[PDB]
Amino acid sequence: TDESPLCNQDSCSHFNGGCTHQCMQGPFGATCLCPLGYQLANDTKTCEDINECDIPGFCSQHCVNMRGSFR
Ligand SMILES: *[C@@H]1O[C@H](CO)[C@@H](O)[C@H](O)[C@H]1NC(C)=O
Ligand SMILES: [Ca+2]
Repeated sequence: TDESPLCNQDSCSHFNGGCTHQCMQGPFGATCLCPLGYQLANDTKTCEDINECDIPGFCSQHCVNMRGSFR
């Protein structure tokens, strides 16, 4: 209750605490926090595009996937 499985990453400054995307820190250290349309990878210091229409029925008909959005 004073710690987490992730601990003592730097604050969101030194190469964003190692994050390659949008980022902040709680008292435990920095993480990425991906914008709308993106997800956190395993590493929690990088973000990946969601394939928003690999999900069946997200688009009623023809779909294309693009970085951070869909058409
Ligand atoms: C990490 O990647 C695997 C696929 O290699 C995925 O199944 C898993 O959900 C990921 N970890 C987390 C915390 O979601
Ligand atoms: Ca996308």
